[PDB]
Amino acid sequence: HDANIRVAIAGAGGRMGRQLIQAALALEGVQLGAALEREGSSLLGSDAGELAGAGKTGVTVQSSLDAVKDDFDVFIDFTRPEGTLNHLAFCRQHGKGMVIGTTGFDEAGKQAIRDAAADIAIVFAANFSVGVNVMLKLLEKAAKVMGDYTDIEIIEAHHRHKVDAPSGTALAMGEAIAHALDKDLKDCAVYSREGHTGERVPGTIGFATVRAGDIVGEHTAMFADIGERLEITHKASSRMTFANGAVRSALWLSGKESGLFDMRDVLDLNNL
Amino acid sequence: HDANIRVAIAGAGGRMGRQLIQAALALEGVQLGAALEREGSSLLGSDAGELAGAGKTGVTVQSSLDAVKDDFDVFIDFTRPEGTLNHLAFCRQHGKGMVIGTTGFDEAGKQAIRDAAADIAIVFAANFSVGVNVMLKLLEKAAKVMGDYTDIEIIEAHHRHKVDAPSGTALAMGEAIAHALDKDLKDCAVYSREGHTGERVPGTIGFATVRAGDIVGEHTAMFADIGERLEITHKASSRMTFANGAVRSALWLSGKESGLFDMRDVLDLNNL
Amino acid sequence: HDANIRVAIAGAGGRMGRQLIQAALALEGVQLGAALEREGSSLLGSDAGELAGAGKTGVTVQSSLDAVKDDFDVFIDFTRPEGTLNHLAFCRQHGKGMVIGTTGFDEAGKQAIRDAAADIAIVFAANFSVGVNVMLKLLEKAAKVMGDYTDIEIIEAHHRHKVDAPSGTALAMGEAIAHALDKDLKDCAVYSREGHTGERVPGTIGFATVRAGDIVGEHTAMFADIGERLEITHKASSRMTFANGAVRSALWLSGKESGLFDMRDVLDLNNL
Amino acid sequence: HDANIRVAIAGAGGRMGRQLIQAALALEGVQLGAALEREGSSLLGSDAGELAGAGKTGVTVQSSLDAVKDDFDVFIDFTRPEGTLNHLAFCRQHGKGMVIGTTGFDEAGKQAIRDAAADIAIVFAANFSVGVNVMLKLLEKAAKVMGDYTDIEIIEAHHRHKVDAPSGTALAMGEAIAHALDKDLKDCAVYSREGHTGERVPGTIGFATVRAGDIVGEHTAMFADIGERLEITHKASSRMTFANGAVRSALWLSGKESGLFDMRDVLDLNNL
Ligand SMILES: NC(=O)C1=CN([C@@H]2O[C@H](COP(=O)(O)OP(=O)(O)OC[C@H]3O[C@@H](n4cnc5c(N)ncnc54)[C@H](OP(=O)(O)O)[C@@H]3O)[C@@H](O)[C@H]2O)C=CC1
Ligand SMILES: NC(=O)C1=CN([C@@H]2O[C@H](COP(=O)(O)OP(=O)(O)OC[C@H]3O[C@@H](n4cnc5c(N)ncnc54)[C@H](OP(=O)(O)O)[C@@H]3O)[C@@H](O)[C@H]2O)C=CC1
Ligand SMILES: NC(=O)C1=CN([C@@H]2O[C@H](COP(=O)(O)OP(=O)(O)OC[C@H]3O[C@@H](n4cnc5c(N)ncnc54)[C@H](OP(=O)(O)O)[C@@H]3O)[C@@H](O)[C@H]2O)C=CC1
Ligand SMILES: NC(=O)C1=CN([C@@H]2O[C@H](COP(=O)(O)OP(=O)(O)OC[C@H]3O[C@@H](n4cnc5c(N)ncnc54)[C@H](OP(=O)(O)O)[C@@H]3O)[C@@H](O)[C@H]2O)C=CC1
Repeated sequence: HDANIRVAIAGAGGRMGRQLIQAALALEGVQLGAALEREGSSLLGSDAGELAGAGKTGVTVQSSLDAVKDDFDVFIDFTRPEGTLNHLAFCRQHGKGMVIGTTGFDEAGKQAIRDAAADIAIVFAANFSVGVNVMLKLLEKAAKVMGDYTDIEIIEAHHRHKVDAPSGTALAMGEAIAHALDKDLKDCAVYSREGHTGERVPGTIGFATVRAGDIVGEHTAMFADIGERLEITHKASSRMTFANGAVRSALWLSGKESGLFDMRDVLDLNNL
Repeated sequence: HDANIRVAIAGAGGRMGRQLIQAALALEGVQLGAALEREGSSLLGSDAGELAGAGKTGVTVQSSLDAVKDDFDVFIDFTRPEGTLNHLAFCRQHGKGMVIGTTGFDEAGKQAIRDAAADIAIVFAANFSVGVNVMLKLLEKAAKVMGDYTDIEIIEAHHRHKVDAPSGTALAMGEAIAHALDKDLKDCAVYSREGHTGERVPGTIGFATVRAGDIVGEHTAMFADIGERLEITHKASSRMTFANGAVRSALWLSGKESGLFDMRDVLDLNNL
Repeated sequence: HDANIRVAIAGAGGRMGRQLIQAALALEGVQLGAALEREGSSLLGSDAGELAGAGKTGVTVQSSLDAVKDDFDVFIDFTRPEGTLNHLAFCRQHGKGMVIGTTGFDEAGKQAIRDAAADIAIVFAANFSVGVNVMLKLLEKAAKVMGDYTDIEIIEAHHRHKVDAPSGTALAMGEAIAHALDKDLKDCAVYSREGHTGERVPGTIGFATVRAGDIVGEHTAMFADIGERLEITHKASSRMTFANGAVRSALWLSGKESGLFDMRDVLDLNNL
Repeated sequence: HDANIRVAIAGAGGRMGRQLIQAALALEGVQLGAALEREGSSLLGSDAGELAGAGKTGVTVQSSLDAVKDDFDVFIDFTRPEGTLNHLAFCRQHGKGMVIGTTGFDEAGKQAIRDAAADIAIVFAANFSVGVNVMLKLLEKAAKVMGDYTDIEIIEAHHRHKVDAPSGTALAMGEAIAHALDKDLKDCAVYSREGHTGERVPGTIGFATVRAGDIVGEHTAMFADIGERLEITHKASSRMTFANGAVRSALWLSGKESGLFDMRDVLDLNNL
């Protein structure tokens, strides 16, 4: 973009690395600091931010943190925990704020992130979608006013290769609702409906799961009464949803140096 | 309406009787012949077709077939099998064509209907919705062209008091698809998805069931490939869907005296 | 129901009167006080709350406020402004709290309601649906977090006899969003899309209108970004949605004697 | 894939070229013959079908028809008419069957294609989606049985950069319906609904248009009566929908040498 805040994207030729580029490129106030790749890297030294399209962007694919350690303000990581912990110690070193989307840390791993945060400002989250998060927060506002009367159902659709049912986002939805109602999902979820099964039990939260084709991800929570239904649905079209939120956080970091934050923090969901 | 074909509606103050009235009233070419009720009947003798609204319609609620046996052309029954078999023998008698929507006959019951039909023209079906039927027929046209590539899923929503999952209409959908593909539903249906369950198996037909509030009935069959999905959905808002189809059949009977027909017959689904 | 709070429903054989009955009947903590009708009334004196089904309920259709003025706690009115102003002065008189859903008052009319409220606790609103209202409130929470990035679209479907486009609920949605964004609907609404019309202008709020069959009312607001969309949809199935909210308000009145409140008040939407 | 029929994909590094690769790769019975690029081409000589992922595929990006003119059976073109007419004359020459998706020919252009077809088997269509086409064909089957009663509405959603409203696919839908009913779209379409506009006129076909974010393309035709609605919806997720159909046609060509065919031909839509 070119704008007050400067961004490096590690994992440059990766699935998210690509998107994180166009995002960075796109979002006002954030400008593409650096673009890293992995040594063996064929996109190395040059192939300068033209994964995201946009021909030429000025910035160039590197391999060294210190080779560029002054081209960027915030470090954006969607890599592997082993890279993460690398990037981590260098970020801490040079007071570089991070945005971490990498998953799969172990416990040792999280503590590190957590400790680094004493000296550096980090955004670490398991879901960078703004839609999802906003959605999880509206779900409890709706649950407080309707949760009691209504029949609450959760319907999710995913591609044919999704191996667990229901998804985690769905379970997360279930959980927000449940907690809004001072209930426990464990005592009211219903994951299947087959055969003869009496009338629906009040207070239950049932789950319906659709697995087909290439569906990136769709989630709907329904608040159904006699006479009406309220639905809040989230449809993900691409992994650009994750990228966008990472970048927004990157822009939000600008001006922090504190601790450990999440999308709630970025999104001020707590005062919504 | 007042129109070339004349219609009596038994069960006049019943759940369908009411609707069958407005329908009869509404549909061009069909005119409200008579409106029966049950002896004890408080709507008796008068309360003349003003369940359907329309103030006054000329026709009057009776109790006797022979008290009116010449006010109507086709007899419309959505009652109880015990009434049905009554109405039956009088219809046969006076060469009165019937439209039967009543359910729950036993085997003795169907044979009778079937036998009556040697002398009289009857429309007997378990689902009078035109939408449903049309839908079942488009489902096999779509299945023939896409059935092979696609992931076919069936999603149905019903009120909180529906006691079986999936519905019969859903199973019927499954069955049309399956037969279009020379398959057997029994070997490919999947009614639940809970927990860890590997990637979706090709050739399967999964079912997703939603039970909430007052939903009259919603059915969707999805044909999902990489890159796209075709959906065919049927939403029932009221039991007017059944009434409408009964009346249409009543109009179609006009000019038949043959056998036993169904909605396929009425709807010429076979040449669609 | 029989429960701590007691309710009279004027307009007893009217379109809402019927529903307001089943509601009153249904909702815990509210019990069917009285059921009024209009003098000429054929449901008079007896036909005791059996419009809502439930055979017999104990309460009996009357014609006189003072004939029953002590059978009920809160007065529920969905009538005509001319009845309203009647009911009004008697409610004020006997410190009877009201719930008014009647529409079409003139200015003289509202002032009266407003004045009555100095001495009596009234709930007066133009839309008693809880779903709608909750929905209008989630719309501005979503607008504050996403309103800026997203393309916000509003899609509404109504029966074939709806004569204005878009509906008022839709316009209301537009308006909540717009105000959340310190904008003015007037400068960004787009009600039609026909022919050649360049790319969508940022910051706009477009409206899409569907008019078909018997659709009671469906409203969807979409928050669309690159990569995802959040939808909040309200589907009305019956006019039971209005009835339910009226009764809930009736229960909420219990313990008030103050002024003039609305669904916001009943629903504590302000602290949501 | 490697399979009885052999395929060359011109435009190899283009938007469709990429997808046409994975498709070819994916579809049973079709095997990736050759992959062309344009002289200046950096993916030249090698970068062998690894745009579609799949690391290495054996086949290699070339520049010469005769450099490969015996590596493939059917020629797949989604290029520019100027390339098309090139590819054309060489296909004719070596009795190579074509699949053409390129758009924008002029009249001179179509005649050529049409003439080439006297000696060669070509599939030329403006929409290679199977879903769309199947859909257009189910639309007229539904229109014949319901078209008369129902209120038919067409709702389409597209990204924020779509410049005409409604889309061509939508207009095409309108047109199939209209012709099924021996009507003319021109006398019954309704493209906008704004302001005060009386009840919906019977026999009309209204259009509702949604323009937001990155929506690839969604189309729904609704058949709405009192009491129910049938919907047939097509959702495009990617341009893989076009690629898939091109390849299927490529496989269908196998064994033809005749004329000019379209997706109707490939899909046997005429006997469906
Ligand atoms: N938090 C969220 O909202 C979401 C998180 N993700 C997470 O983000 C990460 C990225 O996903 P994705 O893009 O699909 O994965 P990919 O396989 O696409 O790529 C990972 C990238 O990181 C690079 N890389 C891998 N290991 C290391 C390492 N040890 N040191 C340095 N660079 C490394 C890879 O380079 P190379 O292959 O060439 O070595 C590649 O560029 C994953 O952890 C994923 O789970 C994804 C979506 C959402
Ligand atoms: N085929 C289809 O598409 C559908 C069929 N139905 C079927 O149609 C029938 C009607 O349903 P519904 O209207 O809900 O039922 P209801 O309970 O509403 O009423 C049945 C009606 O039949 C009358 N009746 C009952 N028994 C007899 C009898 N022995 N002789 C004469 N009249 C009789 C009743 O009068 P009273 O109570 O006063 O004696 C009442 O008028 C049922 O069999 C139902 O399953 C419903 C929807 C769809
Ligand atoms: N605020 C909201 O959420 C909504 C409000 N409504 C409003 O509520 C009202 C009720 O609607 P609806 O039920 O359809 O209307 P209806 O025509 O169904 O009936 C009105 C009722 O009021 C009675 N009535 C009419 N005029 C008077 C009068 N002057 N004094 C006493 N009783 C009177 C009628 O009796 P009779 O005919 O026998 O004289 C009838 O019982 C309307 O104002 C409507 O706009 C409806 C839905 C929602
Ligand atoms: N029929 C259908 O269902 C659909 C058709 N299309 C049509 O297919 C075509 C492809 O679209 P798309 O992939 O987006 O376009 P692109 O811009 O992505 O690429 C066009 C491709 O053709 C190559 N090319 C362009 N001109 C010529 C030429 N004169 N001779 C040889 N090769 C040529 C380009 O190479 P280079 O840039 O390097 O020269 C590139 O590989 C378009 O006509 C499009 O309208 C797309 C979707 C659907």
